[PDB]
Amino acid sequence: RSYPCDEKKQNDSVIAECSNRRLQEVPQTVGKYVTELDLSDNFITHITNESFQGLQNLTKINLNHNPNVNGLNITDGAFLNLKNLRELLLEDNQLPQIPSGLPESLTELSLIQNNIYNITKEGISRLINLKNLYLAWNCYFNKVCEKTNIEDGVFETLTNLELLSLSFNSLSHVPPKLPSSLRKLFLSNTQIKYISEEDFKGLINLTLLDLSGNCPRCFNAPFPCVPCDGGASINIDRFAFQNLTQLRYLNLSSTSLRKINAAWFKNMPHLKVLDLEFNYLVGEIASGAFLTMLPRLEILDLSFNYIKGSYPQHINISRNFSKLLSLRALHLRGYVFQELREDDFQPLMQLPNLSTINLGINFIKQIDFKLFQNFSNLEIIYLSENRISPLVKFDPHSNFYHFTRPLIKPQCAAYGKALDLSLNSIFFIGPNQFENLPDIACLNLSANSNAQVLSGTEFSAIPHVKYLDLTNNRLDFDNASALTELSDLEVLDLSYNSHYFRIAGVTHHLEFIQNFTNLKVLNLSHNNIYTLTDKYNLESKSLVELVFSGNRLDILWNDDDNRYISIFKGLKNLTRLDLSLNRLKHIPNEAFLNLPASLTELHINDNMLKFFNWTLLQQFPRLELLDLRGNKLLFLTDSLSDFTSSLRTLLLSHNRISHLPSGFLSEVSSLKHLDLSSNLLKTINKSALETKTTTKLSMLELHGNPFECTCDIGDFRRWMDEHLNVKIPRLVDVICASPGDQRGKSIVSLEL
Amino acid sequence: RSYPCDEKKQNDSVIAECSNRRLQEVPQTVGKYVTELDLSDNFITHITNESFQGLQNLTKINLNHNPNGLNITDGAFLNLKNLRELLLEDNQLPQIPSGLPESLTELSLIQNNIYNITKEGISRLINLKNLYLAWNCYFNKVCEKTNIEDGVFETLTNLELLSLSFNSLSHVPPKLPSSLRKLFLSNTQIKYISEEDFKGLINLTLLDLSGNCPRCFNAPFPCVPCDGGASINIDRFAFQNLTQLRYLNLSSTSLRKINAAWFKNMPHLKVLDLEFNYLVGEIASGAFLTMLPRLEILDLSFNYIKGSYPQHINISRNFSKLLSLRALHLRGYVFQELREDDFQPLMQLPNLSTINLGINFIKQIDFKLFQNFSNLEIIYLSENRISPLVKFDPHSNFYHFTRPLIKPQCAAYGKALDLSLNSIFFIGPNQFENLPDIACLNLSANSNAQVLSGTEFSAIPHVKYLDLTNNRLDFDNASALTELSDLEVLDLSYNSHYFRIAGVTHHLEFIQNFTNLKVLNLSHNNIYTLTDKYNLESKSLVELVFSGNRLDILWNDDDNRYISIFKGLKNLTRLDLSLNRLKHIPNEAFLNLPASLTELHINDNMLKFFNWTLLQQFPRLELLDLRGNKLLFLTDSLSDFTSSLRTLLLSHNRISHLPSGFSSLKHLDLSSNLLKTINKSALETKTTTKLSMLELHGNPFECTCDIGDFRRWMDEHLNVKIPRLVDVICASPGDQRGKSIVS
Ligand SMILES: *[C@@H]1O[C@H](CO)[C@@H](O[C@@H]2O[C@H](CO)[C@@H](O[C@@H]3O[C@H](CO)[C@@H](O)[C@H](O)[C@@H]3O)[C@H](O)[C@H]2NC(C)=O)[C@H](O)[C@H]1NC(C)=O
Ligand SMILES: *[C@@H]1O[C@H](CO)[C@@H](O[C@@H]2O[C@H](CO)[C@@H](O[C@@H]3O[C@H](CO)[C@@H](O)[C@H](O)[C@@H]3O)[C@H](O)[C@H]2NC(C)=O)[C@H](O)[C@H]1NC(C)=O
Ligand SMILES: *[C@@H]1O[C@H](CO)[C@@H](O[C@@H]2O[C@H](CO)[C@@H](O[C@@H]3O[C@H](CO)[C@@H](O)[C@H](O)[C@@H]3O)[C@H](O)[C@H]2NC(C)=O)[C@H](O)[C@H]1NC(C)=O
Ligand SMILES: *[C@@H]1O[C@H](CO)[C@@H](O[C@@H]2O[C@H](CO)[C@@H](O[C@@H]3O[C@H](CO)[C@@H](O)[C@H](O)[C@@H]3O)[C@H](O)[C@H]2NC(C)=O)[C@H](O)[C@H]1NC(C)=O
Ligand SMILES: *[C@@H]1O[C@H](CO)[C@@H](O[C@@H]2O[C@H](CO)[C@@H](O[C@@H]3O[C@H](CO)[C@@H](O)[C@H](O)[C@@H]3O)[C@H](O)[C@H]2NC(C)=O)[C@H](O)[C@H]1NC(C)=O
Ligand SMILES: *[C@@H]1O[C@H](CO)[C@@H](O[C@@H]2O[C@H](CO)[C@@H](O)[C@H](O)[C@H]2NC(C)=O)[C@H](O)[C@H]1NC(C)=O
Ligand SMILES: *[C@@H]1O[C@H](CO)[C@@H](O)[C@H](O)[C@H]1NC(C)=O
Ligand SMILES: *[C@@H]1O[C@H](CO)[C@@H](O)[C@H](O)[C@H]1NC(C)=O
Ligand SMILES: *[C@@H]1O[C@H](CO)[C@@H](O)[C@H](O)[C@H]1NC(C)=O
Ligand SMILES: *[C@@H]1O[C@H](CO)[C@@H](O)[C@H](O)[C@H]1NC(C)=O
Ligand SMILES: *[C@@H]1O[C@H](CO)[C@@H](O)[C@H](O)[C@H]1NC(C)=O
Ligand SMILES: *[C@@H]1O[C@H](CO)[C@@H](O)[C@H](O)[C@H]1NC(C)=O
Ligand SMILES: *[C@@H]1O[C@H](CO)[C@@H](O)[C@H](O)[C@H]1NC(C)=O
Ligand SMILES: *[C@@H]1O[C@H](CO)[C@@H](O)[C@H](O)[C@H]1NC(C)=O
Ligand SMILES: *[C@@H]1O[C@H](CO)[C@@H](O)[C@H](O)[C@H]1NC(C)=O
Ligand SMILES: *[C@@H]1O[C@H](CO)[C@@H](O)[C@H](O)[C@H]1NC(C)=O
Repeated sequence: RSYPCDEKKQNDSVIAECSNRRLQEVPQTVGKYVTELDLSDNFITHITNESFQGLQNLTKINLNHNPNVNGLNITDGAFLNLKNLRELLLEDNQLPQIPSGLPESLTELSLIQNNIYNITKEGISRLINLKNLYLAWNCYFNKVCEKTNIEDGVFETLTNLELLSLSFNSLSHVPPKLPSSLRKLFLSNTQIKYISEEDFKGLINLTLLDLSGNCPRCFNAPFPCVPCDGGASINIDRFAFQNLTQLRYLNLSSTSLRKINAAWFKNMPHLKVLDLEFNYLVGEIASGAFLTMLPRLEILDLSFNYIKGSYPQHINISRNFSKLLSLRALHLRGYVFQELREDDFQPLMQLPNLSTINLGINFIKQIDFKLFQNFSNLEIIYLSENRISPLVKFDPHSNFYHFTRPLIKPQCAAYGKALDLSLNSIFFIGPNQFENLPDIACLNLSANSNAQVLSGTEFSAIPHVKYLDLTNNRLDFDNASALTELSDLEVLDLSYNSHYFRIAGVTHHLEFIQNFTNLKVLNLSHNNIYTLTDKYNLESKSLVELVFSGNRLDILWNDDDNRYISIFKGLKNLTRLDLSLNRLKHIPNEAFLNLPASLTELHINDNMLKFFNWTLLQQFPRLELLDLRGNKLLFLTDSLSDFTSSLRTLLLSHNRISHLPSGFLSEVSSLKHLDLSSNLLKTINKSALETKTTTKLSMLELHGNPFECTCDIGDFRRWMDEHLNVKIPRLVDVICASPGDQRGKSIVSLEL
Repeated sequence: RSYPCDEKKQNDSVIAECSNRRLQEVPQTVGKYVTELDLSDNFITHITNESFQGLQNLTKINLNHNPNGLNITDGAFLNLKNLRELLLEDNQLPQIPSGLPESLTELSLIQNNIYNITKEGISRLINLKNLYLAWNCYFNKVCEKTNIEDGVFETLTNLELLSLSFNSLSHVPPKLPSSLRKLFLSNTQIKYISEEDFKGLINLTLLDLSGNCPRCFNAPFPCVPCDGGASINIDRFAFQNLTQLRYLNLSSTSLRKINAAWFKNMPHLKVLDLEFNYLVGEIASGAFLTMLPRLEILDLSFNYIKGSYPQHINISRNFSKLLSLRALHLRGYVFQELREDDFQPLMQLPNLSTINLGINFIKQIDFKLFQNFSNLEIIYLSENRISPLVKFDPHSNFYHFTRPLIKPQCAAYGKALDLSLNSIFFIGPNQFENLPDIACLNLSANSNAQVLSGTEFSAIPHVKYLDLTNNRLDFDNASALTELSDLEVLDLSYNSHYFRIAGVTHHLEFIQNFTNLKVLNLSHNNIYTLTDKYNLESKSLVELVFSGNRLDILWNDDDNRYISIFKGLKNLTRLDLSLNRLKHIPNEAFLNLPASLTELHINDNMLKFFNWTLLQQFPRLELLDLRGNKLLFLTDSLSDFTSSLRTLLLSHNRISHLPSGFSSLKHLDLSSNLLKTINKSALETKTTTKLSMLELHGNPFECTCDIGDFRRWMDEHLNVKIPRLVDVICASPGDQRGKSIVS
């Protein structure tokens, strides 16, 4: 049992996870076999060459964010005897300079978010193995440093350097004498307003250039933003990129461009990704000479180029878009326009690989949906945040300018062609809503204030939908025919539906569910279901997972006539059931016994349970996960293993357990993970301490208990050393609440 | 000292407030002389022959919600000869308490289990004017029909108001007293009205038949449509002898057709509710509209046809016959476009002052049509789809939109236009072209990201009250909104800035440009940076709401740049600094708050420190609200720092000691603190009038002999009112928790 770090296996190389643990110095109890050491988010103030003594197998050290919330003091040569050290992360440590005597074995060095104003030869010129060097966020909106001092030729001796990041520094000009090994050069937010033919001298290998945020268009930035005088644009000589023949990635986001010189791309015919977000390029999107110079571009982002105060009728797309033969993804959010016509998108219909069209946040009122049938490989049509109506006729390493998360959930898009119409004005489903759509497999209509009474005919023009997201609407699905035109439906998400037509004796009528042969996942969370009117147990032979949290099972199960005792019983294939957040005080024995026999995972967290009948687990021989967190439980059984042989994970955090019964830390030999964190335990008793057969417990959580650190914590501490297979994570947070002189200390730190 | 009830008076006349007080039985220590006693929301289990004894003068008793049923003995109330008004709501009564005093003018038994309405319970109560029996046999498993025994009401003779709403009745009871003015029959499952149900009720001014055959749209109670698509069935001559009717409620009766004959003999009809029916067809023809020349209020909301989104609203020409109409409610018709053509019939109407078109999903409107009206004051267009123009309580009125459509504070300034919750995501150059002279304008919650530059409002340049709430506006430009010279109220609450520029945002200079701006609300704007070179000068600003911003950041500024940010607001009388995460205010910063202040709120910060001596700088301060902070320190010499302070609110802090000698003060709130005791030294006679209210409930008082010194001071100063005496509660010692401190 290592302490204070959690040691873990990773192929060959053993990692010490030692972060966010309130340490004040480098621990001297780090395993000598450890190869990586994450000491980030602590209170370390001093590093010497003693700090890492006899840790010769160290390959990576992360010291980020120390001291967390005057700088980290690193003595000259502190790291110098670590011969195998490759990666050194020293981010956000308030360093006033580059540490001297860094080891030449380094291939990766991060010094972001410090106060380094001076990049010197003395600091880094001997790091001749360096491949990646991160120096971002150092001389940044800082009254003391007007401009980063880059010693002339400092990087020229770094002949293996492949990645250099200087973003978020007051640079003013590109540093000369960069090594020609450079592949990736990040100069975002550096206050460079002019780029000449000589800035990229000898950089014949460059594959990425990032010049975003120089002369920004300030639109909701998470960092300080300041436009160039006159909101002017970055000035890039015609010939600045003429030698950059390997460039694959070019980021020109937020440079206030109004004009794109076609000649910039002349010698760059393999460019793959071009970011032009947050500029003023509507004119260029219409004439676009540069579009003819990009035969291999795959991703083009032109988002948020709208003209202020403008709402043109139509988007104006140059016919030159038809020259983007390799295009796969087009991002055009925030152009801002009233209607998309068949004709306006003609240039794109020729593109054989175009699979993503992103038109979110354009306030589009009307689209001729049939235009989408005329593409070869359209797979994602993203139209969230527009104004379609019913048709009745921060992390400092972020990519900040690009929409980087999947546009549509991958669980939904994996089914096939995907259409996202969330956050529009589709307040009911018009009879023509889906007319002339391609064969949609994945559909999002979330958050449209949609009050449709579903009747079995609304989705019939797109009958192959497999994943249907209808969350945050006002739908009525009381009709047994609701959604039954969707016979291949697999996943239905009705989370947060509030019913606007409640009829006493009808709502909620859930009969439609029985219709689907292939329905696997159903989310009825936060539907405030407190009444049910189905004659018999609804039966499904397919349903795998039912989410029923945020409803009123407390009312359904307090029914005087016990009508709802059996409501889940006909879910014959169900393995996962979520009954969280249903205000449950006690579940009636007969209601619990009628849960689906097939259950493998049952969540009853965040209720108000004060009683749990453990003996009812005998009825569930497949039960592997039982989640009782966030309740009000006081007692546990002293014979869990008489009630289950399958249970693997038992989660009991945030309850009021003060006592562990004799014979609880077993016998349940199937139990691998037991979570007792955040309860009222003052001690861990002898007898709950037994050892039979093999306590194959491999995770025991205990942090957050008011422990008593007298010699009554001695048993448990001895146990902890007998059973080393049992991991106790976060040992550092298993804290004494008493007596006063032990308070705040780890239960580990007290002597025999 | 009055206990356990708080006993205020109104005439000479005395009222006993004894509600929500955890009482087990009726107290005996009630001021023997009280006229009105309120005992609602308690645990009172029994009312007896003996429960109210010394009270010859009691005119009114309230026993609602006891407990949370109430056992009442025969003749229990007879000893009290003056009783006019008796309230027994939600008491779980199985029967009308027999032998009730004939002195009764008002009786309410709503929300009980009274399935049988007996001549024995009520027939001899011959002086009653108002009787409430609603919510008795309502979706009840044990009662299938309310039984109203024949002629039970016939004798009641002075009865003016009868309510039987929310009861399974199925038929109107026969034999009703002809002195009735108001008859409530909402939600009674009466599917049919005959010629005979109402004949000879010639003094009727109000009839309520709503919720019979409902259209079930978001009801806050159970709702069961008639089977079929079936409307209520009202006989052609049902209202023939109802000549006095002013108020008719037919909401939610699934009407598809209005029989004009129903109105043939109702020359006085004033208010007609037709919400939640199926009246689109009738709205387009409406013969019945010709029969209504005195109607003031017509509600036709939520009559939409399922699944249809017609291009235009189809209003009958017959609407021109509504000569007296003051308000038209047409929510939830659902239509795409409003042209001038479609509202012709209304432009006839000389007194139409309110047009309510909320929730119609309207895409566009010819706004100029609103000029062709004589007396239009309120154009309510909230929850539509207008775009940027370029190139519960059982006494509720459940069906009608009852609150003012627009804040009265806004509407008071003149013609009011409400375009909140539309899609005006920026302000188009044509947004307000051809509008009338708007004085009150609501643009709340439009995701509006307009950069205000001083020209956006030039077509309605006399706006006095502007609601710009819950949007994303940029007002950094010094010209922002300066085309609105007459602006008096600006509400910018919850504005989230989307174009932050370091060194510019927030720039509040535009504020100086107005000579009659009075009220400015910048709450929850997340202001943590300010770029005005000098103190901003307003001579007109009287109230500034600055809550939910970051004064903590502004005031911990290393260069002390924001020390004087409010100083130049020289007329400020009210300042709200709540929810600014304040742990301390620099002495310099506090000294620079306007000397004009009469009212200062710094509640719900995290103040661990307050410099009392600085109140010297505020000779006009009347109210200081320090609630919800973390203060422990009270000065012994408040008198030395202020002779203006009237109200001092200190609840929800951490104070445990009152200093000895602790003039102007009338109201001191020390409730929810950590006071274990007030000591001998903290107390000093004599009365004069001094302070007239002290709050102390929610303190963990030590109930030993120490508290006796206080228990005597209390008796020695009777003009010092202490409320919620029942909640001034012992924590020490073990048996004393948690008795009151009257013991
Ligand atoms: C301007 O555009 C460039 C090119 O798209 C952006 O470069 C990308 O930057 C991100 C984040 O710094 C890099 O992401 C990282 O990928 C590595 C895997 O190599 C992963 O371990 C990290 O967790 C992270 O996801 C990304 O690799 C880089 N793209 C390439 C091809 O190097 C840049 O972020 C944009 N600039 C700004 C300021 O947004
Ligand atoms: C259908 O459309 C809705 C609405 O556009 C999608 O909801 C959005 O989904 C993602 C969840 O993956 C949410 O993004 C998350 O944002 C937080 C930061 O606020 C961040 O912590 C997460 O990493 C993630 O980026 C997004 O907030 C949410 N939008 C709303 C309004 O809730 C939904 O996922 C779409 N459905 C399908 C099947 O794709
Ligand atoms: C309604 O319930 C469904 C089903 O429980 C929720 O969708 C499921 O959400 C979880 C994310 O909590 C998904 O599991 C996650 O998947 C990712 C990616 O493969 C993995 O990295 C995570 O660690 C985790 O396993 C699960 O895939 C997804 N199921 C499906 C079919 O999409 C859904 O989000 C709920 N909706 C709302 C609005 O809450
Ligand atoms: C301008 O438009 C906005 C949006 O319609 C108005 O906000 C609305 O104002 C009223 C307060 O007067 C809120 O109604 C209240 O609802 C609560 C909770 O249900 C209820 O307890 C109160 O009795 C009251 O009826 C309403 O919630 C609020 N709407 C939203 C979305 O916040 C605003 O008042 C209008 N401004 C002017 C100057 O008229
Ligand atoms: C932004 O702040 C303004 C000014 O404080 C808020 O309006 C003010 O709000 C209070 C209601 O909390 C109004 O007081 C009420 O006056 C009526 C008079 O009929 C009185 O009966 C009530 O007891 C109460 O005192 C006050 O009139 C009103 N001020 C103005 C100029 O209208 C406004 O509500 C804030 N906006 C938001 C979204 O919080
Ligand atoms: C039907 O409409 C009438 C108004 O015509 C409502 O009667 C009012 O009810 C409220 C609340 O109970 C009282 O404060 C008013 O004084 C009543 N008006 C009159 C003129 O007496 C009645 O509430 C409506 N019915 C329902 C169920 O909403
Ligand atoms: C389209 O994609 C296919 C599959 O990756 C690729 O083989 C082909 O070259 C692409 N067409 C282009 C780039 O025009
Ligand atoms: C379909 O796309 C092709 C390009 O391959 C184009 O020639 C044609 O005009 C398009 N047809 C329609 C109806 O838009
Ligand atoms: C269910 O929907 C279908 C089609 O709208 C209709 O025929 C049927 O009457 C509906 N059933 C109910 C109970 O409303
Ligand atoms: C499912 O729904 C369709 C359409 O309502 C119907 O034809 C079919 O018989 C239903 N099947 C089952 C098993 O409910
Ligand atoms: C039942 O559940 C399993 C997943 O546990 C799934 O493979 C299977 O398809 C489901 N059975 C049916 C009949 O849908
Ligand atoms: C729990 O369930 C068992 C087994 O069915 C039953 O015998 C026992 O009485 C239950 N205990 C309680 C307290 O309900
Ligand atoms: C309109 O109202 C005014 C004042 O309230 C009154 O003089 C006039 O008679 C009303 N007109 C009607 C009821 O037709
Ligand atoms: C204005 O209203 C009058 C009725 O007062 C009507 O006759 C006329 O046609 C309306 N004019 C316009 C332009 O709508
Ligand atoms: C303020 O707005 C005016 C009018 O639109 C414009 O001339 C000026 O550029 C703006 N000033 C600033 C500092 O943004
Ligand atoms: C209170 O403020 C006055 C004026 O700034 C100052 O003299 C006094 O020292 C202050 N007291 C404390 C405790 O800060």
